[PDB]
Amino acid sequence: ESQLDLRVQELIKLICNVQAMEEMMMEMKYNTKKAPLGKLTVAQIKAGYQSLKKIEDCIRAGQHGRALMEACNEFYTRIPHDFGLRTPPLIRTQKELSEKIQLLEALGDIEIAIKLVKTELQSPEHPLDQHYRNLHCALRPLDHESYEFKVISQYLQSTHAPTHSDYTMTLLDLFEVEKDGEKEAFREDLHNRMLLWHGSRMSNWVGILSHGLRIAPPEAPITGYMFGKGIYFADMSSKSANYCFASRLKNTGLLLLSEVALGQCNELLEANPKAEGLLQGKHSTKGLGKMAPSSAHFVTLNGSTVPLGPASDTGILNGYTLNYNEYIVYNPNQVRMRYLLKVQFNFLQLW
Ligand SMILES: NC(=O)c1cc(F)cc2c1C(=O)N(C1CCN(C3CCC(F)(F)CC3)CC1)C2
Repeated sequence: ESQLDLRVQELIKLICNVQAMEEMMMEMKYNTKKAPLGKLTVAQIKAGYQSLKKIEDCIRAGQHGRALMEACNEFYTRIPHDFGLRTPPLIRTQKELSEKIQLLEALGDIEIAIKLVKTELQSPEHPLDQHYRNLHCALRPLDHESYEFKVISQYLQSTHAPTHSDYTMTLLDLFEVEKDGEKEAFREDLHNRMLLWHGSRMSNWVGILSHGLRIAPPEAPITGYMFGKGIYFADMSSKSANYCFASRLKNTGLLLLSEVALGQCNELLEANPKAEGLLQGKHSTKGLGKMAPSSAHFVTLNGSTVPLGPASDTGILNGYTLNYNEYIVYNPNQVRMRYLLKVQFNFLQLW
């Protein structure tokens, strides 16, 4: 029997679910059974990015005819997909491109996550405890009546955007996070330390809790990244929550809060995929949203600023304008994961 707190057992059982990783890949037309992750080569994955680059080139230039169809055939050649019967579809928009780009990263990530959940040959220990141990990340459940849970719930509820009205969120449980090595590596020296959201797909959490949040790999096409290749956070809960991709069938998602050492922000009104180059001494990029929590409402939690809402207009306006801030850092050493929220999404049927 498991020696873990019951709340941790449920958390672990949820994120370590292998089926759920298979099903997420299958949704992106990758069959892990027909094509085991273990057989992908480094060079195969590199060739796949190479073809996604040719696809991106076509798309950015509005070329949807023959050059695009060949680039897509070359992509499907290099990366095995499973379409059931149908004609492999053309990769035509930014959303479909970007799904492919994320797919490629998840192939290596899911492969390592599935190795992580392997229990030892001999061991009497409950598998939950082995899974938990293998993450190398302490997850400490907090009581609902505690001050910290109340503050986090306010931050969750107060910063749910008024324009994300398709669901509410309930906080089911809150875990304080202590990832091995992160405290020692953290840029404790940098000013402007903020506690910020990061939402992600259920199958990504094994990789995040065992590796921390990572920048995208060198070979991925840069021009999909609106502010460069770093780690992205929101100060609005529902904006990160949108990246959980919860659904009615699986209405449970996770949100991560991290202390992020922002230092001096390079504040940018408009997207720039070359944003990291623009730093010249600064430490992060802030993409300037129209709406935002105001510093008058801010509290602190362990010396990070917690930007409580509600959001209000910031007088930023433009071309394109960001709805809400987002923050980017370019080294994991500016991040220290701190709370993980287990969240019930309640979807609404509105018209
Ligand atoms: N995950 C978050 O909580 C989050 C919060 C924010 F405020 C903003 C962002 C995220 C988040 O994950 N972001 C990702 C979403 C996906 N993009 C890229 C889109 C282009 C690509 F090529 F496919 C790579 C992925 C990179 C940024 C933005």
